[PDB]
Amino acid sequence: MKGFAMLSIGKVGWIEKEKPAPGPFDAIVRPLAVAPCTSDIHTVFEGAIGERHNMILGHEAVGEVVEVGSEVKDFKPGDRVVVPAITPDWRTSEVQRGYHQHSGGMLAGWKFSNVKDGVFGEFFHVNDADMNLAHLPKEIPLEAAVMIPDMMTTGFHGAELADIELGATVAVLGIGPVGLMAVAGAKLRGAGRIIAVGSRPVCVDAAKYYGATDIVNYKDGPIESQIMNLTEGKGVDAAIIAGGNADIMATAVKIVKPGGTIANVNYFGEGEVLPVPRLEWGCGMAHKTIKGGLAPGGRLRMERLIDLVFYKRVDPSKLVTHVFRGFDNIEKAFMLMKDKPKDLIKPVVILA
Amino acid sequence: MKGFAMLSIGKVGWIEKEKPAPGPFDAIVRPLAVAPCTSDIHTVFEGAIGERHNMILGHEAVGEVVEVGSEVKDFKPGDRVVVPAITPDWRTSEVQRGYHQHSGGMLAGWKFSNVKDGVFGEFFHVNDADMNLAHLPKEIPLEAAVMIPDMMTTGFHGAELADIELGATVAVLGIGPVGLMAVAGAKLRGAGRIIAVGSRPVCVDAAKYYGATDIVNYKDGPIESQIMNLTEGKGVDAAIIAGGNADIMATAVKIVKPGGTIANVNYFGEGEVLPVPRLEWGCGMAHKTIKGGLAPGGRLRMERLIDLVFYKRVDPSKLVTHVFRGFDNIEKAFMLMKDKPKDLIKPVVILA
Amino acid sequence: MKGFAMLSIGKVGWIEKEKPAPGPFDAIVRPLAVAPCTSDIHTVFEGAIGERHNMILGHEAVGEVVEVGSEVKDFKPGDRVVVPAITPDWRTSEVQRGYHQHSGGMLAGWKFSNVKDGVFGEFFHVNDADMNLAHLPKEIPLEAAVMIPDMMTTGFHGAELADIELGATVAVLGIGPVGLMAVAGAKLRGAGRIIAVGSRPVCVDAAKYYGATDIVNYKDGPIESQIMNLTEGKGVDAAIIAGGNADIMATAVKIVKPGGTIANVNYFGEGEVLPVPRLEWGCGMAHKTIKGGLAPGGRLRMERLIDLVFYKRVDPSKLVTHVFRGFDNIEKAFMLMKDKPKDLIKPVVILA
Amino acid sequence: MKGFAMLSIGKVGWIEKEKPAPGPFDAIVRPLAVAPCTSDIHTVFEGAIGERHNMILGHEAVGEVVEVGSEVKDFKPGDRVVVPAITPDWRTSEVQRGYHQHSGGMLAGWKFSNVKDGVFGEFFHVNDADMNLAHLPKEIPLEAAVMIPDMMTTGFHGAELADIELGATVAVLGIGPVGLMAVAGAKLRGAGRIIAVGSRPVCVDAAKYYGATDIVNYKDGPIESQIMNLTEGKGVDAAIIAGGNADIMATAVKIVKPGGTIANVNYFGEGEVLPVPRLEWGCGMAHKTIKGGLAPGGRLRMERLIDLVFYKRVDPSKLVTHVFRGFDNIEKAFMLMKDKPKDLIKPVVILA
Ligand SMILES: NC(=O)c1ccc[n+]([C@@H]2O[C@H](COP(=O)([O-])OP(=O)(O)OC[C@H]3O[C@@H](n4cnc5c(N)ncnc54)[C@H](OP(=O)(O)O)[C@@H]3O)[C@@H](O)[C@H]2O)c1
Ligand SMILES: NC(=O)c1ccc[n+]([C@@H]2O[C@H](COP(=O)([O-])OP(=O)(O)OC[C@H]3O[C@@H](n4cnc5c(N)ncnc54)[C@H](OP(=O)(O)O)[C@@H]3O)[C@@H](O)[C@H]2O)c1
Ligand SMILES: NC(=O)c1ccc[n+]([C@@H]2O[C@H](COP(=O)([O-])OP(=O)(O)OC[C@H]3O[C@@H](n4cnc5c(N)ncnc54)[C@H](OP(=O)(O)O)[C@@H]3O)[C@@H](O)[C@H]2O)c1
Ligand SMILES: NC(=O)c1ccc[n+]([C@@H]2O[C@H](COP(=O)([O-])OP(=O)(O)OC[C@H]3O[C@@H](n4cnc5c(N)ncnc54)[C@H](OP(=O)(O)O)[C@@H]3O)[C@@H](O)[C@H]2O)c1
Ligand SMILES: [Zn+2]
Ligand SMILES: [Zn+2]
Ligand SMILES: [Zn+2]
Ligand SMILES: [Zn+2]
Repeated sequence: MKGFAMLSIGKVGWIEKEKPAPGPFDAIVRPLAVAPCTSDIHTVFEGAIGERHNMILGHEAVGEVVEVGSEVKDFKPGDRVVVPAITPDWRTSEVQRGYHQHSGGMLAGWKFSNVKDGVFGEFFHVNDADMNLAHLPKEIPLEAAVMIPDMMTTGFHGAELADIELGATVAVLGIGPVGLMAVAGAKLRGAGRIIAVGSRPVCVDAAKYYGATDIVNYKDGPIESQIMNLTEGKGVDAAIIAGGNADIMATAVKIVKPGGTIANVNYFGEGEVLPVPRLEWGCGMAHKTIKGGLAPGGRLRMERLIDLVFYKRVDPSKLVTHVFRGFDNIEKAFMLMKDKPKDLIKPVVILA
Repeated sequence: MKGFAMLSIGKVGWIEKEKPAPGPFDAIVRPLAVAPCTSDIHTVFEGAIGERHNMILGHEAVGEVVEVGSEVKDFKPGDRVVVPAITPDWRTSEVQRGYHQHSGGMLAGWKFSNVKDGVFGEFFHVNDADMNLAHLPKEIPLEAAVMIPDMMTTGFHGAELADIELGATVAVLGIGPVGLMAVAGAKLRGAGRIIAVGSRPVCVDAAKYYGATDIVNYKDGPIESQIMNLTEGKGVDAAIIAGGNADIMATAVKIVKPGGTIANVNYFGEGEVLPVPRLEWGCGMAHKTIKGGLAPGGRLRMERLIDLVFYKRVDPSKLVTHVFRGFDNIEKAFMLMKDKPKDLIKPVVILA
Repeated sequence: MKGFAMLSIGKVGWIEKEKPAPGPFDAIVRPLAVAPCTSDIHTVFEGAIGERHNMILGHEAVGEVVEVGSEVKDFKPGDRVVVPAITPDWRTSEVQRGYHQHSGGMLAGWKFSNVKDGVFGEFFHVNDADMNLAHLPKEIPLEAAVMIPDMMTTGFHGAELADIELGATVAVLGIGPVGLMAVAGAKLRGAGRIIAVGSRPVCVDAAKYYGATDIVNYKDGPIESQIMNLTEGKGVDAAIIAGGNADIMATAVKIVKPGGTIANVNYFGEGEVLPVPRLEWGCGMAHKTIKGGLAPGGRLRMERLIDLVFYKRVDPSKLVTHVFRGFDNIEKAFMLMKDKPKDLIKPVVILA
Repeated sequence: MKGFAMLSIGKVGWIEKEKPAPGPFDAIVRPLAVAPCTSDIHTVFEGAIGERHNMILGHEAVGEVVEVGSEVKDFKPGDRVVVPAITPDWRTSEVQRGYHQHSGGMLAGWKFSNVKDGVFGEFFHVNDADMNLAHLPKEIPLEAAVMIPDMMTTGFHGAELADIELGATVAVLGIGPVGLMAVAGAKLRGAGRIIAVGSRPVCVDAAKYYGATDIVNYKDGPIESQIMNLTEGKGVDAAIIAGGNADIMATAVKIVKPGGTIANVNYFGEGEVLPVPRLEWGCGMAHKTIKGGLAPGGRLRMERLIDLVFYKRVDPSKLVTHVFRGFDNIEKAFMLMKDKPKDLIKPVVILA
C-alpha cells in the first residue's frame, strides 16, 4: 500500500493508498520490474497535461498476476505478464474507428500515470486483463522485457508511421531509449541508410548497434545542412522525431524530401505551437505528410513485440544501462530521469 | 507574340516574346479558354516563391494543338485538348517514387507561371504532349472544361488526401473555387455530413449545390467553437483546408477528432511558420495526420476528371460566375482576382 | 415464443423457443421490420456453411429495445434501433488486428442465422448493445432503415474493397440488392463509368437509378466480350462481384486490367474451388488483387450508413419491391427469396 | 554477335544476330556477369507465354556500358551498372496509374527474354538508360550484384505484397532463390516467426541464414496440417508463394488466418486455373486478400536494393552455389536450371 506518486506539479514523493480491487474483467498485478520514463518528467515538472494530485507514477512494468476478476479467462494468479503502457477500454467508438490509443478521448488509452495510478507501487490495477495483458515467455529476461511496454512500442510505432519503403534513407531525430528503438524499428522496416541524430556517446554506440549507418552531432553545425550534405541535397525519405524541442519539427520538415514522411512520437511538453516551415513544406504543397501518434498498447501489441524479442529480431537489453533493486530505488531511478547521467540510457528496478 | 506577364514582384503587364518552339515530344497550343488563379496573385504580389522577371502568367487553359514534335503520337494539329496545370517531366526519379508533382524538384511538376511561361499568350509550350494532354470531348463546354486543369484536380486532391471513409463527417475550410470542388470531392468520396466554412453568399449557394450540409460563417464566432457545437464536442473526421491565412492550420487541428486527417491544398504565401497547436495535436500523439499536396496533373488525371464530368458526377460550370471574351480581357480577369468581388467565384476568358 | 427457423438442411418451419434474456451488456429487441436474405437460402437449401438445428433465421432487422442489461448505458427500453447483421464480440484478438467480422473465428462476427438465433422471432438478443446497436432517426422510414443492416453495408463494402480512384471505370457483376448497393457504393467512391451486369428489368432500372452508366446483359452474350468492347480492350479498373456461380471469379479476372482489383462480396455456396484463370491473372504476376469480405457491422458502421441515408447520399428505398404486414408473412417473404420472381429485389415485413 | 537463344518451344541453342544499336535514350551494355532464371525454363520448355523464335534468353545481368544515345545523361561507356530484369517504357498510362511492370500491357515492363532479346549475348540493349540502369558501387562483388536484378526484387516484392506487420508470423512456400529472398524480405519487414517450406538441404540452410525460424518439409506430411500444428490452429498472418504447382494457391489460402494476405510472386507455367478453395476462403468472405505481382524494376528499385546490400542489410551471395566463367558456360548454367541438382540454388557466369 505504498507508492511513489506525483503530489503536484514540481513535487513528488511516496504516499499511502488503498490496494486496488479488480473488477470482474480486471487483474491486480504486483510488479517484478519497472522503469521510469521521460514522460513522467514532462507531466510532473512541466505540467504538460495539467495538474495532478497524489497520482502514483510509472507505466512500464513486467509483473505477476495476484488476483483476477470472475470473468478473466486467460490469466491466473501467479502468471508473469508484460503490461503495456497503453491499456485502453476496448469497448468505445474510437476502437471501432481503429484508434484504441484514444479510446474514450484524446490519449485516453494511456491510463497509467495520466488518469490512473501507475505501476510504482506494491500492486497496481490492469483493466480488461484478457485484452491488456500478455504472457511473458520464460526465455526473456526481466530487464529486456520491461523495455517492451513503452520504449519498444513507441520506437517501433515511429518507424511504422514513417511508411518506410525497402532501401529508403531514414533519419532518426533523437537517440534516447525511444529513438534507439526507432533506429531498430527502421531497420525492421527494411531501411537502408539510417542517419541518427544525437550527442551522448553511450546513445551513439547503441544507435550503431541497432543499425545506424551515420551519426549526426550538432557540434559539427546545424543538423539540417549537415544531413543535406550527407544526402547531396536530396534529403531523407523519412524523419522520425524521438526527442528535442518544438523547433525539431521544423528541422524534420527541412530534411525530408518531397513526398516523404515526418513521423513523430515525441511528447512535447512546452510551447504553444509546433512550427511547420512554410517554404520547406512547399508553401502547403510538398506532400511532406506529418504524423504524430501515441504508442499502441494492448495484448496483441505486446505479443507481437514479444515474438520480435523471442526470435532475436531486436535485443532491447542494450537500452538498460542501470539496474537498481528494491522499491526504495524507484525514487532514485525516477530522479535519474530528471537529470540524466552521461552513461545512462534507461534504468530498471528489479523487485522480485 | 504578346502575353500578359509578371514583370517583377508586384508589377504585371504585357510583354513581347518569341513564339515558343517544340521539341520532338512537345506541342504548341493556342488557347481557346483560359482562367486566372489565386496562386498567381500569391507569386506576383506576395513573392511567395521568389522573384521573377518577364514570366507569362496563367496555368488553366483549354486549347487547340497547332504544332507537334516529330515524336508526338496521340495529338495532331486541330485537336481540342484540356491542358493540366501540372505538366511534369515524366522521366525522373520522383516519378519512379510516385510523386510526379515534384518531378525535378519541389513543386517542379507545376511549370506554367512557376518556372515557365504560362498560358496567357497567343501560344504556349506543352512538354510531352502524349503524357500531359487529354482530348476534350465535344459534349463538355469550354467553361466547364477550363475548371478541370486546376480547380477540380486541386479540390478533388484535398478530398483524396483526407482519407474519407463512407459516411464520415468532413469540414471544408474555404469555399472559393478550390474549396467548392473539395466539397464536391468530399461527396464523391462518400462523405456524410459536409460542413463548409465561408461567408460570401455566392459561395455559400454553390457549397450547398456541391454537397455541403452545414454552413459555418465566422460571424457567429470562432470557427472552432462553432464546429464543436455542431458535432457535440466530437469534431470532424477530416478537414480540407482550401483557403485562409497560416492560422487556419491551427483551426483545422482543433476541429479534427483524434485519428482524423488534415488535408491541405491551400497555397500559403505569407508567414514563415504554419502553427500546429501543441495541446490540440495531442502534444505530438493525437494521430492527427497532416497532409499538404500540389494537385496532380498529366494526361491520366485529366482523362479521369473528364469522365467525372462526362458521366455527370460533377458539374463545374457553377464555379463560372464571369465570362469575358478576347485576349485583351485576360488582364481584366487577373486583376479581378486580387480583389474578389462578392459575386465572384471564378472568371473565364473565351478567346475563339 | 414463435420463430421461423431452419429445422435442418433443406427444411424450414415455425418452432417454439424461450424468449432470450440479456446479459449485463446485452439487449433484447422486438422487431419492427425484417427482411430475408439470399444468404439464408445458401445456408438452408445449399448447406453452404453446414448443418444447423432449430436456428431462427434472418439477420436484417430494425426493432424496438424492450430490455437491456445492467451495464447497458446508451440504449433504453423503447428506443428504436438499427441492428447490424454483424454483431461481433468486441473483446477478441481479431478486433485488435482490425477484423471484427471474424471476431472469434472466420465469419464469427456474423451471429444471426449463422451461429445464433436470428431476428425472425417475437424477440431476439443483441450481444453488447452499446457496441452493436444504433439509434434510428425518426426521419428514416422502416423500409429504408432495414436495408442498412446488410444490403447497404455489404454492397458498400464491395466498393470499399475495390480501392476505387476518382473517375475510374468500375464493373459490378450481379445487380441484386447487394449489387445495386455496390453500384451506389462505387458512385460514392467517385467512379466515372459504372458497368452493371444483369438481366432482370427491375434490377436494371434500379442499377440505372443508383448510377450505372452501362448495362450488360449476361443472357445477351459473353460478359467478357461485351465489357472488352465497351472498354476498347482496356478492361475495367475494378470489378465488384455481387452474385453468380464460382466461375464469375474467372469472369472478373478476365475483365479487370493489370493493377486493378477484384472485390468479392458474393457468398459462394457451391463448388470446391473458385477458379482464377492463370493466363489472365498474368501467370500469377498481373497485380490483379482479389479481395473477398464479410460486410462490416457494429454501431459505428450503422451510424455512418444512417448518415448517408439522412443526408440523402443514398436512398435504399428503391430496393424494396414487396412490403408485407404481419408475423406470419415472414414465411411468405422468405419463400419469395427462394423463388426469386422477375419483379423481386428485396421484400420487407412490417410488424409495427 | 553470338547469343544463347530460345529457337522455339522446347529447344535452345547459340545463334548469330546483329549487335544492337541504341536509340537516343538507350544504352548498349556488355555483360560482366549473368545468371539464368527458372522463369526462362517455364518459357522455353512449358511455353507459358507462347512461342518465340530466335529470342536471346536471360534477364539477369551486371554489365559495362559500351555505347549510349545522344540523350543519355547519367551513364557513359565504361560505367559498371546493375541492369534490372524489368526495364519498362516509362512514358505510358500504366506508369501514370502506378504500375510500371505493365507499361504497354500485361507483363510488358518485363522485356528481356519476354518480348526482347535478353542478356545472354555479347552485348544487349537497355531501353531508356537514365531511367532503367543503376550504377554499381565497387564495394559489391559481381556475383552478389547479379542477384539484385531479379531474385532480390522479386522475393522482396513478395514481402511487400504480403503487407507484413511488426511481429507477424509469415510462411514462405518454396525456398529456391526467389523464396529465400522472400524470407529475407519478410525479415526486412519486421516479421517475427518465419516458417519456410522446402526440402533441399542447401535451401534449408540458406533459409535459416536469411531468417527462417521453422522449416516444413513437404515430406513429413501435408504442408497445411504441419503449419496448423505450428500455429496452434491459428494460421499465419501472411503467406508468400514462391514455388509449387497451381495447388499451392489452395495451400496458401488454407494456412492464412482471416484478414491475412496471400502474396504470390510465383510464375505459374501450367494449368488452366489456380484453385481458390471456397470453404477456407470463407465462401468469399474471409478477408484473405490474394495478390500476385511481377517484380518492380527500373533505376530507383535497383538503387534502393543496392543500398540494402551496401549497408549490409542483406547478403545475397549465399544464393550463389555455382560460379563458372566463360561465355560458353552460359549454356552449362542454363541447363543446371532445367535439371536442378540438389546442391543448386543459383548459378552465375563471370565474363570479365
Ligand atoms: N508517443 C509515446 O507513446 C511516447 C512514449 C514514451 C516517451 N515519449 C516521449 O518521446 C520522447 C523520447 O523519449 P526518451 O525517453 O528517449 O527521451 P530522452 O532520453 O531525453 O531522448 C531525447 C533525445 O533527444 C536529443 N536531443 C536534444 N536536443 C536535440 C536536438 N535539437 N536535436 C536532436 N536531438 C536532440 C537528445 O540527444 P542527447 O541527449 O544525446 O544530447 C536525446 O537523445 C520523450 O519526450 C518522451 O516523453 C513518447
Ligand atoms: N495545391 C494546389 O494545387 C492549388 C491550386 C490552386 C489554388 N491553390 C490555392 O488554395 C487556395 C484556394 O484557392 P481559391 O481560388 O478558392 O481562393 P479564394 O477565392 O480566395 O477562397 C479562399 C476561401 O477562404 C475563405 N477565408 C478567408 N479567411 C478565412 C478564415 N480565417 N478562415 C476560413 N476561411 C477563410 C474565404 O472566405 P470568403 O472569401 O467567402 O470571405 C474563401 O472562401 C488559394 O490560396 C490557392 O492559391 C492551390
Ligand atoms: N459479404 C456479405 O456480407 C453478404 C451479405 C449479403 C449477401 N451476400 C451474398 O452476395 C450475393 C448477393 O446477394 P443478393 O440478394 O443481391 O442476390 P441476387 O438477387 O440473387 O443477385 C444475383 C445477381 O447475380 C446475377 N447472376 C446470376 N448469374 C450470373 C452470371 N453468370 N453472370 C452475371 N450475373 C449473374 C443475377 O442475375 P439476375 O438479375 O437475372 O437475377 C443477379 O443480378 C448473395 O449470394 C448473398 O448470399 C453476402
Ligand atoms: N514475380 C517475378 O517477378 C518472378 C521473378 C523470378 C522468378 N519467378 C518465378 O518464381 C518462382 C520461384 O523461382 P525459383 O528460382 O526460386 O525456382 P525454384 O528453385 O524451383 O523454387 C521452387 C521451390 O518451391 C518448392 N516446391 C515445389 N513444389 C512445392 C510444393 N507443392 N509445395 C511447397 N514447395 C514446393 C521447391 O521444393 P525443393 O526445395 O525440393 O526444390 C523449391 O523449394 C519460379 O517459378 C520463377 O519462374 C517470378
Ligand atoms: Zn513513457
Ligand atoms: Zn492555380
Ligand atoms: Zn444477408
Ligand atoms: Zn527471372
